[PDB]
Amino acid sequence: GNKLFNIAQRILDTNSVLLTERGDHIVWINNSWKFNSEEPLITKLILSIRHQLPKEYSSELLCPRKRKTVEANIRDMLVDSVETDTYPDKLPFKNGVLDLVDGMFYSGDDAKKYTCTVSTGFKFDDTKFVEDSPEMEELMNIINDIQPLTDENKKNRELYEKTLSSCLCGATKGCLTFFFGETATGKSTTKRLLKSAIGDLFVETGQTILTDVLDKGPNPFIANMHLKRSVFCSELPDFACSGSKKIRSDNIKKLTEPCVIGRPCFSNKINNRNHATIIIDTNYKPVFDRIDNALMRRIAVVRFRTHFSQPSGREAAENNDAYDKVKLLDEGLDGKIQNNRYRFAFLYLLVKWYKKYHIPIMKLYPTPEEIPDFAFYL
Amino acid sequence: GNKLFNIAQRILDTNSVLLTERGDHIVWINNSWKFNSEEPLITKLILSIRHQLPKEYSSELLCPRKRKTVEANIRDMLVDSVETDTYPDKLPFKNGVLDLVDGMFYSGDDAKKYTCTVSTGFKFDDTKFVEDSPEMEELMNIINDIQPLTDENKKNRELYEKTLSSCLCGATKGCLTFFFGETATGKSTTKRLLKSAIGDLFVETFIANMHLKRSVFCIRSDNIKKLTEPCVNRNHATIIIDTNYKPVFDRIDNALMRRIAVVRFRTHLDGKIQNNRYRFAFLYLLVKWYKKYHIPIMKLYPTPEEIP
Amino acid sequence: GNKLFNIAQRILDTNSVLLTERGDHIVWINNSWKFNSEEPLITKLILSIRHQLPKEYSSELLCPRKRKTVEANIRDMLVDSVETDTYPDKLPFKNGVLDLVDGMFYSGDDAKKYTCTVSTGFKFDDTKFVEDSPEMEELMNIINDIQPLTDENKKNRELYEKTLSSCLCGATKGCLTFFFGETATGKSTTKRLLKSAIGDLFVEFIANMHLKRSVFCSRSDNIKKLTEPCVNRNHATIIIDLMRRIAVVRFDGKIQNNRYRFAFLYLLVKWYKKYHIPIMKLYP
Amino acid sequence: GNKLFNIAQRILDTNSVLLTERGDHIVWINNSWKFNSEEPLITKLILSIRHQLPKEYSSELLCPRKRKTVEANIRDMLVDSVETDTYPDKLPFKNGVLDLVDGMFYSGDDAKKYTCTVSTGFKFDDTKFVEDSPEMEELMNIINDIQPLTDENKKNRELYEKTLSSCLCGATKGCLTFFKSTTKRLLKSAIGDLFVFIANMHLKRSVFNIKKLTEPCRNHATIILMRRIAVVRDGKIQNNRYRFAFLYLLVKWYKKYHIPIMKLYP
Amino acid sequence: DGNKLFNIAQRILDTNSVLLTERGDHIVWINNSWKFNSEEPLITKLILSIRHQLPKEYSSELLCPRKRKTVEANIRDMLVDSVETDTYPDKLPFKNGVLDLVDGMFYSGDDAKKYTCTVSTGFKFDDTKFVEDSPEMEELMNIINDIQPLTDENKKNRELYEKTLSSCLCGATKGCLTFFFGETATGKSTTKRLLKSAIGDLFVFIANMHLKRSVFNIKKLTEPCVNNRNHATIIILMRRIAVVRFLDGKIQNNRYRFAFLYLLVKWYKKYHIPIMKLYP
Amino acid sequence: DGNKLFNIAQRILDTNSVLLTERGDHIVWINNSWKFNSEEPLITKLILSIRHQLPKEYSSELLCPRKRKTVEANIRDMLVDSVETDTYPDKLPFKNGVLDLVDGMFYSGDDAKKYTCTVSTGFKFDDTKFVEDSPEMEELMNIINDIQPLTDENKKNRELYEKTLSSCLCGATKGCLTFFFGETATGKSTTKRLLKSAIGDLFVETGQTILTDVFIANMHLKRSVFCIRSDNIKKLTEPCVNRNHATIIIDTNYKPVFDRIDNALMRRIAVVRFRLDGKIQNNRYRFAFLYLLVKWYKKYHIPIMKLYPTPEEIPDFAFY
Repeated sequence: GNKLFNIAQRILDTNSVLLTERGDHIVWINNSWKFNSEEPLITKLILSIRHQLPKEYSSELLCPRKRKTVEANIRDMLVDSVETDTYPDKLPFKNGVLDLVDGMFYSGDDAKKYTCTVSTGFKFDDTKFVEDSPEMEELMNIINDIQPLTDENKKNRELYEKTLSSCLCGATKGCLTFFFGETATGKSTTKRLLKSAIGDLFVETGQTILTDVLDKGPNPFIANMHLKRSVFCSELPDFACSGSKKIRSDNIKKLTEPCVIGRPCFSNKINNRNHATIIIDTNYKPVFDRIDNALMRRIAVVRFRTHFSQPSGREAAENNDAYDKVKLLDEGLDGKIQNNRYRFAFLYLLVKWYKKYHIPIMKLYPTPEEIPDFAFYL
Repeated sequence: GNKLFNIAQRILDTNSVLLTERGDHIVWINNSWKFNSEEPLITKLILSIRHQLPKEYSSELLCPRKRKTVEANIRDMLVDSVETDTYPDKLPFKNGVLDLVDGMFYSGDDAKKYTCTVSTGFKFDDTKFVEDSPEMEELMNIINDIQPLTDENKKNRELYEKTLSSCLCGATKGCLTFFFGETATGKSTTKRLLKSAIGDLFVETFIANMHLKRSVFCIRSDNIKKLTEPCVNRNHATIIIDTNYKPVFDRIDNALMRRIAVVRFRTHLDGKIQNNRYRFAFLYLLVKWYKKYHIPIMKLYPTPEEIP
Repeated sequence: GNKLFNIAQRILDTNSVLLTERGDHIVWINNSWKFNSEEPLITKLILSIRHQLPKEYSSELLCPRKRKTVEANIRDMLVDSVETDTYPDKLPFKNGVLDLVDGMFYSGDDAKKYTCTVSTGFKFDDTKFVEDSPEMEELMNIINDIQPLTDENKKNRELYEKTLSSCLCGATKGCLTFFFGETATGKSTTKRLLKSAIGDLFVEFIANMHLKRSVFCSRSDNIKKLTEPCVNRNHATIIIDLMRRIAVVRFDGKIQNNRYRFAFLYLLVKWYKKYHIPIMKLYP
Repeated sequence: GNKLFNIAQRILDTNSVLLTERGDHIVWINNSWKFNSEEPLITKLILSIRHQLPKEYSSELLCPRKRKTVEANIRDMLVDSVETDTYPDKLPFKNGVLDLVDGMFYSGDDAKKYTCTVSTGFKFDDTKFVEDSPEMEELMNIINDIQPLTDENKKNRELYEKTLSSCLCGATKGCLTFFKSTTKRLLKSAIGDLFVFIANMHLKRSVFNIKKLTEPCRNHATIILMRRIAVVRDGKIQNNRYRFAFLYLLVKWYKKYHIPIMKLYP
Repeated sequence: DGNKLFNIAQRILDTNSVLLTERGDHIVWINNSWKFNSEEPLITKLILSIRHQLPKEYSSELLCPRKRKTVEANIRDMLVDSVETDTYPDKLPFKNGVLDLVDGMFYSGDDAKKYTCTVSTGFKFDDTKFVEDSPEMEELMNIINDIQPLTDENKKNRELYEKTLSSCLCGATKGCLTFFFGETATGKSTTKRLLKSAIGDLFVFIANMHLKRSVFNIKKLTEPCVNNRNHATIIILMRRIAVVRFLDGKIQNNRYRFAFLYLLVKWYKKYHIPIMKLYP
Repeated sequence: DGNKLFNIAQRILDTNSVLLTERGDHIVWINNSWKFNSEEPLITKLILSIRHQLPKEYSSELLCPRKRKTVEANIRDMLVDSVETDTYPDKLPFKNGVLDLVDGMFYSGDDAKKYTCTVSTGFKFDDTKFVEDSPEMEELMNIINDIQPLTDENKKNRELYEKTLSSCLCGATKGCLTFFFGETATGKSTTKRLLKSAIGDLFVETGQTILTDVFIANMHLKRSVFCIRSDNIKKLTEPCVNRNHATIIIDTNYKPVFDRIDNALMRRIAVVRFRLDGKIQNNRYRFAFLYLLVKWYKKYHIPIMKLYPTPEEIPDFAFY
């Protein structure tokens, strides 16, 4: 046959081009599963892959019109589509895919079989993934104080560990773990450590999602939710005042199934995989809209009881209600978080939590006994 | 005559490409009737069918400029349109078509005379479609407790049976069946089983996506009129709605009460359902109900006597 | 001259392609005047007509690029436009055109001079167009019981006859005949009978109403606008279930089986040929 | 030079293609100034004019690709535009132009210098344009009994006559004469499509807010502050029985009232 | 050497006949007018119409439409930077040239090219009717005198109306909303008709007012750029309002068009030589 | 060896004249400016213009318009990754180069090429009018003194006004909604016109519709916007809305009233207090004002740049 068909066969045997059910080809350049709808980037792959075909097959993929022939041949040999982001226990970094079951990191060609589209945004190295480092203790002390390692603070410790660890897995989690506690207790600190550790797979949302109906109109926070592995719901308003809505029971139902029932911007097909770990940051008594016996199996809560106070107002925090210990916040601590000093240390700690709590199976168990709003059905 | 016309004639002789009234050519690839509007995939069929033509004809369907010529020849020989999805008593699965009258499953070419466009989405296998498998009681328990087979609950039981079994037949059904009863009774569970059983032929609420969807899960006196005709986007839906309160209408007339049906729920696992454990068991149960209640003629009889 | 111009001239000499005032070419394929705006189906006709040209002319309408040169020539040789649907007393069936003045049926080429665009949708056959047939009496009894044939019910019967016969002719009729009466008295069954009889020329509303021959509706300005030759030509017979524009009349499983479809066709043709031979007109 | 430029020059030398201010090239086919915007019809003219060029030039205006080269040349040689519909005293028929000053009808090429785009829609013939005919009095008596020829009914008679006669001239007239259906039908039969709302209105000579309808800009209609308003107090018609007789009467009214200057006094 | 189709493009560009505008549309110079077309760039018309100037071998090949689009592409790939149109304010563009106001010399032809003026009055210009002495200039002077008396009482009003009319020729942005108070049938309509006959096309709603120099909310109409440049003198916060206080068929025949134009040019060159302005 | 057109494309690539942006358009380097267009990729203009640098045999064939599209396609198939633009916040782009706010050095030509700046002021720059001493300098700072008296009482207002005015040059996201409380005919319009003259194209005039409704496409990379819903306050603070490099300025005359007031909104509002035009349009004080702004920036924003809200003066809240 012609050379321009053998070339399109060989480029297809490397499985560099794949077809998705959404109708868009995904190519593999610069060690990343890239895809674009505005411009099909198959000719870029055909040009870049020529350093692997034999001499005569490489000395001819230089004319721009012998590359569109090859692209046209390729587009006529991809009949069946394949699905993306199937492996849930993989963390995609800008230069590879990191395993969770044993911590091995695959980089380059090896990190290709796991068809992962989204990425964290930053690179990876083993120089800061070390078990022992000064930063290891510089976060061990903060973790110990942010959640005391006492027998009274034992259930909360393990529940908080599980909730933070479930932020790396790429699967659907049915739970809306709550973050009960006052301000200056550590909610913002954890919110920034988590963002530094996971990067792009983290979206800070408002209270609009929990008090609206997700059926009509543009749905940006259902659109950009696509394949995100974390959603944070801080700045929650007060419920005792008038005009503040309640926690919509239907919304909780729509955030616990392995494919959220929503539509993209001006689209019709329903395919928006929900992998987020919806974490709600609270300050007051959370009151729901309508309570039924099939709802408490989707709600869990943890409590923070360590007050951070500068000497400006330190002497007025030791006499508070829900605090076992009162600590101080460092001046450059937040800037140190923005400096990504402990990004890899926090990543390592999360990996250890994952391989200590989620090796056999993954599950989040609701804890409705702590929350006393129900108070009627138990 | 040139060879690129003989190739087009031979490709047309296999009845692989068809023209529809909507103006889009449907092709038959990988044992499925596919069709696309943004890009007509006739060239994919032309390339994939080259293994059936003789040697000289096959050795030239490799140039992308000699395949667009064959596509242009094919498009100039399809003058008359062909209607699709005519058989109402068929269930299209991702790898064939299942008959409901007799239960035989056709896979591959034999499932080709039925031009079925939509499909359930998932595959089909006879291993889990067996009559005898311990899941029979494991589903019959819930089916019995949701609707006891007592003499008091006899009309409601059979009416709900007919309403659920009608979800498989892909025709036009005039009925607005309701789910009167209290919450936490099991209606959500039945919705879960139904979604797991029929799959893609099920939407949750909108006139574009209703295209030959065989079941819709959800008062204007005209909307019911607009949802009870052979053509509203063909209408194959079984529009079924859950209610918790005493239903009321806008205006009531004698020519409307023959379009309303009601079931009563009075009988106050989910993760297991999401595992589709009873998917094939529920499919077999629905097939049995359909072949017990809808063999000669398929129809839905409204009951306006119960609704006050 | 070149061969591809002689071929275009011969194709034009058969009067197969016509240009309409709307700007869309109409072609004659499969005994039907087809036309499409999103895609011009002239090359389909060029390919199909190749059996009539001589050997050398036929053996080269097989290249897709030589069937576009011929189409480009044809599109340049059509200068003046023609109007369609000029005959009002013709019924276009999916396989021909039926005359109303005498009832003799044209199938094939002979039903080509009358440029008919729309069609009834279904086929036609004279086997069920017979005079003596059970279905004829099994429908005659319904016609009698719906409208009694009494001296008291004399004017009403003939007015209903004229109103029903008026739905066949393809012209603009000035009338808005009403169907006053109680429910379940005969309006719905007659509506179903007419729908089964005439087919797609029947809509139960300015775009799809174009060229339709019957509209049912089961503002004086609206009456004024719906009485003119061009409101999208208007050929319908508006029936609803300034005085000189309004008329009134005073009043199931087998029907969609079309048991009496051809019987109803014969009945309507008989009424038309007994009531509208010299001139068709509906007096309010 | 090449042949495809000489052919374009010769086609241009016949003044068959013209460029208008609206941006569309009007062409002259079948004794009619046709123009289209969706599909420019210049290739039709190039094909239909080949019977006038010499043998060798004509023998090559048959390839569709050689008829687009000539059109490309022609579109590039047409630099300056020409204004259409300037003569107001000419009435265009589907097969020519009728003059109002003396009644002579020009057919074919003679009706080419007057660049008339719109048309009445129906053909013209002198057989029914005869002064003496049964239809002449069959319509004259209708004219008498719709407007009596009495001394009291004399001023209003001539106002009505002049208002009807102003409908033929293709100029701008600022007047809103206030009115009968028989006259409307007769006028619609007489002038055809030039009788009818800002698109199809263009260059219409008859329509059945004060200032917007009394200005030069095009408006050629006859609408039917105190110096702009005036007041004036079946099946055979659709058979076009008196169409040409009414046209003759209207033309006589024109070249008896509006010979030197055409004007409407409120 | 290089191909002929690049030398031809270079020669055509050397004549400064094609220019690029900030709006993204090329403007060409044909028939002594700066034409421009956006739906279809008319560079090929200029390329064909200019072939009489190049040498014989170059000229004998701008006859193939395929060779007149290679030259057009080359020209489009050699114009990098844009140019600004309608810069000179003291000019009047007539259908056959540009007329200067500070000295009265009329430029027609190639000499009237450096002033990139797009809009035009729409009518031709001649010097036969532009003579100082003629029956028409008194036939208009008496009308001017009776419309506005030349008395000491009506002197300030006369001068204000004078500056108002003389400002209509300048091609710049003028901040003023001069009023025309008075009774009807006194001369306002007559003056409007004379101005329409004098300036024609430049006399007329934010698109059609582009570069218009006359027209028959205060802040937006007294600023240089409303991109639609505004050069009109509006004719119907206190430092922006002024006021003045108070045969047709012959005017429609443009009997006094050139007499009015001569009047206006002397009018301007007597009131707006050093710097033009309008004092409210 | 391979075809000449691929070698030409590679050589044009090695000079780093074409760059691919994340928005999907290619920016090109012509006439000492990063030009980019969407309706027509202007890479062929660059291919024709750069031909003076390639060898003789390579330059003798970038004349056919069909050979400048092969090279364009080759170039488009070798730009795989994207490069971000307008990264340096302490740079002022002028029509003929870039100016460094750190020390006042001006780069003209290729040296102002590493800082990929797409937007520009629109007017040329000359060091002749950038002189420290000039009559216009006094004719300007006298107006500067009378608009804001140099007294101890009017000290905080003076420095806040200077900081707000100097922030107009920094190319970063400024989180603040500084108000301009004062009467009319006090000099506020003079300040607006002076800013427009000084920065030129990096300045827009918005209406009050934005502040009262739930004008964004053209707001991209503008360094100054001139003009109450609470949501819009956070909508104009985050880094990206279309990047947001503007310092939003609101003109008011009366007592401002907010829609819904909370404790987290006071940290986004500042305030300044106010207590020849043809010359401004003449752009006489353009460079004097530019020098004053650069001096203020060099005096107040050396290590970092930040805007501190001052809700103590504004009496609307008055409860928390």
